[PDB]
Order: sequence, then C-alpha cells, then structure tokens
Amino acid sequence: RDWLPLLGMPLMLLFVQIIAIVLVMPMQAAGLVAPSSVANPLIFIGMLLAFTLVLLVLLRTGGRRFIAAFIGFALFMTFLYIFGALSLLALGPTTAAAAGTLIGAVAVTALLYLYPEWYVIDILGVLISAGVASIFGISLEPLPVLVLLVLLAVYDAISVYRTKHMITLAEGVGAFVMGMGDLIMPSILVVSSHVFLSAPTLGAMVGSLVGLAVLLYFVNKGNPQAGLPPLNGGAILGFLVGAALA
Amino acid sequence: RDWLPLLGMPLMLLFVQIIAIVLVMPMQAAGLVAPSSVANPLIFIGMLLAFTLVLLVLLRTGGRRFIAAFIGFALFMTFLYIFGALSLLALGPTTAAAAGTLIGAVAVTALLYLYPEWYVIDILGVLISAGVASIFGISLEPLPVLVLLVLLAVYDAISVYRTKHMITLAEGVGAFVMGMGDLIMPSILVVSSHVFLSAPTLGAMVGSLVGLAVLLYFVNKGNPQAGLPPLNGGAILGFLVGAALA
Amino acid sequence: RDWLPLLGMPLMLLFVQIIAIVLVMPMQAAGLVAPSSVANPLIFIGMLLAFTLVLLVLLRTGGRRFIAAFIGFALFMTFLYIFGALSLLALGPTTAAAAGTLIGAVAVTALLYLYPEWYVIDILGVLISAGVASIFGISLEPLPVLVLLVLLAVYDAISVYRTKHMITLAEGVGAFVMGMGDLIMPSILVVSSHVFLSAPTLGAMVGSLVGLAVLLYFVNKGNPQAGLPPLNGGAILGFLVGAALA
Amino acid sequence: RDWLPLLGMPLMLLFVQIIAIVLVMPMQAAGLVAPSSVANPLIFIGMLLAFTLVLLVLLRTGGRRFIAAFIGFALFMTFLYIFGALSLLALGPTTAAAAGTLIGAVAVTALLYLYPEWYVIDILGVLISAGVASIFGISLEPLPVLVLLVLLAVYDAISVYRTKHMITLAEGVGAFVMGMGDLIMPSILVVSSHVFLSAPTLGAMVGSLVGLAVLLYFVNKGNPQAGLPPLNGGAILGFLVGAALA
Repeated sequence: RDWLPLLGMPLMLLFVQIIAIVLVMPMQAAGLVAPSSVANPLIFIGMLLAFTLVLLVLLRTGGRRFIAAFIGFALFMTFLYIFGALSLLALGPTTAAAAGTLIGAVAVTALLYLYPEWYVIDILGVLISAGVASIFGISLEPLPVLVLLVLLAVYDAISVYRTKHMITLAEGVGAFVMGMGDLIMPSILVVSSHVFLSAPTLGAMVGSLVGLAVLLYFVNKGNPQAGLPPLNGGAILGFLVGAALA
Repeated sequence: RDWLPLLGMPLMLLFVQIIAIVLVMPMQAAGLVAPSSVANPLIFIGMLLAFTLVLLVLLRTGGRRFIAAFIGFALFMTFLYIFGALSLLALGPTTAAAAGTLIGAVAVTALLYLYPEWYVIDILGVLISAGVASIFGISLEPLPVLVLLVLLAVYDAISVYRTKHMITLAEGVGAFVMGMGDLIMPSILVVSSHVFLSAPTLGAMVGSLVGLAVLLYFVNKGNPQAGLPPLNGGAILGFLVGAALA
Repeated sequence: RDWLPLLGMPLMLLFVQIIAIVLVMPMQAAGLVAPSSVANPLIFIGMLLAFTLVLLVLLRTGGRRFIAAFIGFALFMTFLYIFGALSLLALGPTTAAAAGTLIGAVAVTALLYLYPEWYVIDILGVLISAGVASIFGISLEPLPVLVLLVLLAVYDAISVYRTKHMITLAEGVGAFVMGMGDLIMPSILVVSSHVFLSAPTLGAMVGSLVGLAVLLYFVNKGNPQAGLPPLNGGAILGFLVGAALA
Repeated sequence: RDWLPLLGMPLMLLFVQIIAIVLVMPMQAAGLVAPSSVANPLIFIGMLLAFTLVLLVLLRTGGRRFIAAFIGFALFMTFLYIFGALSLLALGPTTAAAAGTLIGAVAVTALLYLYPEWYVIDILGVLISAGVASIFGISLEPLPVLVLLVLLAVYDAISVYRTKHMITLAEGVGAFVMGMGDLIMPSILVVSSHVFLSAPTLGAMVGSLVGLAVLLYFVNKGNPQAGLPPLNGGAILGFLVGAALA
C-alpha cells in the first residue's frame, strides 16, 4: 500500500531528529550555542532577517559563480563544524582527527557540487539540517524556543493566508532551503528539552511526526494549508503530552 | 449634521496625546528616552534620515514578502514594548504580566495583518503614534523639543513650496506613515512639558488642535496648504500661552 | 580693460582664504582637526571616497526630495558649525549667542532653499568653502598637507588627460560641488601654514592667485588643461616663495 | 630559433618568485603577515569572498571615474608598501628613504594609469604579484598554506567543470585579476617554506614550473582544462620532493 511513497519525508524528520541528538553530544566539547532568555528568540529572528537580507543582496550582486563561491564557502565551513565536532571529539584533538574532518567536508561538498546522485542531496540536507537543529538546540532552553516556535508558526499562517487571498483576488473577488529548513524548525525544540532511550521528549518527536502527518495529508488534498502551525502546533502538542507524563 | 465625517482626525489627535501621557507613566518603569541638550534634536534628525535611508534600501531590496516581514517584525517588537510597559505597570514585573503583553502583541499584529475592520487601523495608528509620542516626549525637555518642532515644521513648509512651485512651472511659466507620524509630531511637546487635571500645557494641546483646525479648514478649501507649521506653530502658540498661566 | 569681467572667481579665491583665516580663530575655542602625521592625507582621501560613495549611493537611492533632505541636514549642520563658531566665540557660551547661531543657520539655509537671489549662492558657497578650508586647515601641519596637494593635483592631471584622450579616440584614432570644492583645496594649505598683516604665507595666497591665473588663461584657450596642478602647483610655488622670505 | 617568442610566462613565474623572496626580507622590518593555525586559511577565504563582494558592489556603484579612482588609489597604497619596504630596508628609517618610496609609488601608478608600454604592465603585474606573495608567505606557515592551496585548486577545477558542463548542456545533451592573482598563488607556499644555496623549495619552484608546463600543454589543445591544480599540484609535488633531501 501507501508505505514507501510519501513516507520518505517523515523518514527524513525522524532521521534529522536522531542526528540532531547525536549532534547534541559532541558540541559542548567546544561550547557553542547563542542564557535561557525570552529575548533570545528575538535575537534569532533579527539575525535571521539580516541573514536573508545578506543572501538577497548577494544574489542580486551575483556573481555567476561568485554566488556559487560564497555559498560554497558557507557550506564548507558548516560541514567543517559538523565533521570537526564529530572526529575531534572521537579521536580527540589528534591530527588524525582534525585532518580527518577537513578531508571529510571536502569530500562531502565536492560531491554535492559535482552533480551527485541527488538521493544524496536529501541525505546531506538531512545532515546539515540536523547540524543547525542541534546548534540552536544547545542554545537556550524551552520556554524561549517555545516563544520562537509559536511566533514563527503564526508568521507562516499569516503569510500563507495573505498570498492565498491574493490568489483569489487576482480573478475578481531551490524550494529545498525553506523545505529542510522547516524540517529543522520544530526539531530545535526537540533538542532544547533533552538539553534541559530518551526523555519524555519522545512525546515531542511523535507529536511532531503527527504534525507532518497532518500536513502531508491536507496538502495532498486540493487547495493547500499553512505549513508551520501543523508542525509546531503538533510538536508542541506531543511535547506537552510528555509533560502530563513526567 | 456634518459631525461624524472629518472629525475622526481630531479624535485621533486627542486620543494619541492622551495615550501618550497614560504611557508616560508606565514607561519610567523601564526608563527609555534619549540630557535636555539641543544637540538631541540633531542626533534625532541624523538618526531619522539614516533610518529611512535604510527603510528604502530595504524597499529597493524587496523582497516579495521580505519587506513586509522586516517591517511587520518591527511592528511586533514595538507592540511588545507597548504592552510590556502596559502590564509591567499594572501587576508589576510578574511573569503573568509579561506573557500577557507578549500574547497581547501577537493578538494585535496578527489582527492587523488579517485585514481588520479598518476603523481598527486608525485605532492602532492612534496607538503606535501615542507610543512614540510618549517615548520622545520622555526624551528630552521642552527647549530642545521646541527647536526640533520649529525646525521640522520649517522643513515641511519649505519642501511644500519648492515642489508646489515645481508644479506651477511644469505648464509653461503608505500615506499613513507621514499621517499618524505627523499626528504624533506636535504631541511630543505636549508630553515633554508635563515632564518639565493637567499642566498649563493643555495650552500646547489645544494650540495643537487649533493647528489641526486651520489645516483641516484650508485643505477643505480649494488649493491646499503646508501641514506641520499650523500644527507645530499652533501647539507652540498654546504651550507658550501656558506660561502666562503657571 | 577686462578687470570686472572674469575676476569674480579669483575674487572668490581671496575671499574664501580671508574667511578661512577669520575662521581659523574661533575654531580652537573647541579644538577640532583630524598629529602632523603624513598618514593624515590618506585618512582624508579614504574618508573622501567613502563620502562620495555614500553621497552617490544616496543619489541612486533617491528620494525625490529625500536626497534634498539628507543634504539639507548635512548643510544645516555645517552652517551650525560656521555660525556656532562665530557667535559662540563672540558673546561666548551665552544663550543669546547659541540661539544666535541656530537662528543664523536657519535663516541662511532656508533662504538658500526658497530660491534666493543666487549671487547669494556664490556668497554662501564662499562661506561653506571657507568653513571646510579652515577645518582641515587647523588639521595637521604643512608637509602632510603638502603631500595631499601634490597627490590630489596628480589625480586630476591623470583623470582629465584620460578623458581627453577618450574624447580624441572616440572619432577614429551641480558642477559647483567639485568647483568650490577645488576652490578650497589649495587654501587648506594656506591655513595649515599660518597654523604652523600676516605670515609670509601671503606668498602661498599670491602663488595660488597666479596658479588660478595660468588656469583661467589656458582654460580660456582651446582644448583645456588639468585644473588642480596649476592651482596647487601655484599655491605651493608662492608658498615656497614665502620661505626665501623668512 | 623560437627562443624569444612565448617564453615570457614562466619567466614571469620565476621572476615573481624571486621578487617575492627579496621582498620577504624588508617586510619583516615592519612585521606584517596574518600563528600557524589552520584556522588562518578559512579566515582568508572568508575575507576574499568579502573583498570580491566589495570590489563588485563598487563595480555596480560606478561611478564614471570613481571606480578607477578607488582601485587606482588602492594600487597606489600597495606600491607605497612595496617601496616602503624597499627603501626602509635599504636606506633604513631615513627620511630620504621614505620620501624615495613615496615618490617611487607615485611614479609607478601614475605611469600605470597613462597607458604604459604593456610589456611594462607585465612588469608591474610581476611586481605586485611578488609583493602579495611575500606577504602571505610571511603570513602563516606551510601546513595552513598547504590546506589553502589544495583547497583553492579544488574550487577551481570544480567551477571550471561546472560551467563546462553548462556549455555542453546548452546545445541539446579584467581577466588580469584572476590572472596575475593565480600567478601569485603557488608562490606563497614557496615563500612560507623559507619562512618555516637555497631551501629544498627550489623543488617547489621548479615543481611549480612543471605544473605550469602541464597546464600550458593541455590548454594549448582544444577544450581547456582546470588551471590551478597543475600549478599547485606540481608546486606541492616539487616541494614535497624536497623532503627526502632535507
């Protein structure tokens, strides 16, 4: 039946979550994060709009390959923190370890750039996504991340409703970034909870999976829905279910 | 009779001033402002032109929905300060108060983005306007504000004459920003005066209203007029009338 | 003979120099400058390319009168330092003096914007030009400024020659800014020399006048010349003549 | 016979290396560089993509002569450091030396702007190239630079292959910067090796020439190759050949 089709996505959810925890571990070996303040979601948001603004002024200042340069660089560095953390905790500070990581990132990005096999892409998308998930996950505690999630989810429902309405008005009345990006979003909370075989924040993971469930159901029906609020609403739900648990 | 039409604006003036005072109160619970030096107005102007300059490089770096993002965010935080002060006066530093404000701000902006009832808009315009009015009102004392006000009103009448003249030459010889913005302008002197049932800077308020009166008359006659100098000139008139009182 | 015609420019030279000295004075009442290091010309230049880059990115980000705004601000402030220096030297720190300056600058610029008599333009152009002349003039001593004059003059001879050639190849083989700007240029050395009835840097003034003589001669002949190097070469000449004097 | 024609390039390589050493010397007279950590290369790359980003936003902000101004200027200072080092090693700290370099730099750039003899251009290309070569050679040690070189050569071969692919796909299935720039590249490992009758990094020099040989072969055939990796791979080859020697 409908097993193998359209399950690869929540497969990627589970996967990215898993790799996000296993990435919880090695990162304190160098600190990271960035104080369980309620202002932190806001620092996040501000720095994100500046991040896009930068990305956009880049795009419009391309740069036939200079764009491809800049983003190749940024990717390479993020893989160097992934693999860096990995080996340099494992073999520890050894040259074997460090060179191991550099050579690692080199392999990965070089592959991703040479037109891979592009089932690979969902794999590296899974990896990076996990990476960021863990970073902001080690950074500060739930209630802040909760404010962030609710905030972002409402932003989404608003923008969706707006351009949907602007669809109905116009008569007479690469997506992967925002993708695997939104794959991460409600998982930064799954980390920052086990950072506050696992916790009762298994609950958050399954509630989240149920959010994606709702999404891939309703989207697969005619005339689409919002996006975040199913995911964040669902993850938050299952999470607060593992509250009435312990 | 002709009561209800075109009385909503002085309704908004009074309202904006009033809410600017009632917000004078709770704001000291967190300070804000910014020394009654006259160097403050120039710091002010410098910072305003830098702010718009940025707002516009945003505008041209749009951003199909990114623009609306950036400024929507700005709106949300500014409501977070409105309601933040609101609650943090009432129940004081309690968490209940703080969450109350955050959810307050979500309520307001989420509403404003979902196409409200749009007598709503003038209400929130009244609100924000009052907000800024109170802040710079708490920022420094009369004589600085007097210089600032005379200066601004003068810029206005000047550019009006320049581009008007440039209309009469060409033969052969979004508005809400400047709106509720200038709706604010002559009210900052109304606060910073009660900071220097009320003071004799009622005079400033009604003088301001007489400015608004003059404006709304001449505009309502053929061949329109300047804008600020009736409002600021009038407010200054009544304020400096409130010297012969106490 | 041709005395009254085409002498108004060297008239403006003398005048700007005169007003540059009389502005040497009140300016030390607050310090200013910006160490007789030879690195200073370079700081100047970098800051000038930034000054333009900003001015130009402004222009292209106009700003129907917003451009006129930004530059209105910058001007207003420069007149506030002119008049500020003037009165706040005269009556000293008195309220009478300071208000005297603000009202002064207001009068002057507001005049300049309401379509004055525009011989005024050469007068205020003379004033401002003098202002900056003195500012960098008090800023550091000769040998640095000597390097500056030579540097700028050679930049000029290159750029003019380059575009001359680009004219001659192209067959088959608002100006006031750079204007009164280039009027100042060789007088900043006339100040920073008397800052190290007057000195023998009368010499610089007359040498400068002779540079302008060569300029208005060759320019009034077919196929123009550089611009600076007659003036800076000349001012530096006459200046180094006031060396064999004392 | 065919001696004189087309031997000038490895001439410029060898030459640039030679002048890179002779300029290694005087440069320590003021320090320069920038800790043989491998964190240095990514700092580097980060900084280059940022620099280019700047060069390009300059480019879009032209600027009829403003561009040529900016970069001519930059050149001028870089010559100020070339010659600064030249004399200040030679004549030492004397004023005579310092002025000598400044006037030198003026002469050089002024020439370079007046359309030289263009065997001359290759001469100044050689000069500048040697300059930077010596700097990053003095900047940190081999193993970092090794990482840098391998990394860069890899970017190159990859982007070339990418746009090649995009050529063969489109059917149916200013250059001097990148030039003398990459001419420099494999000479920085040659310096930073002597900073770690000559070294066994003659091997690196001739290895570089053998790289240049390989390159100059494949390019001279139809359908070009990568570029860097013959040069860097070869330089690294000859260099790491100098290990079984000393």
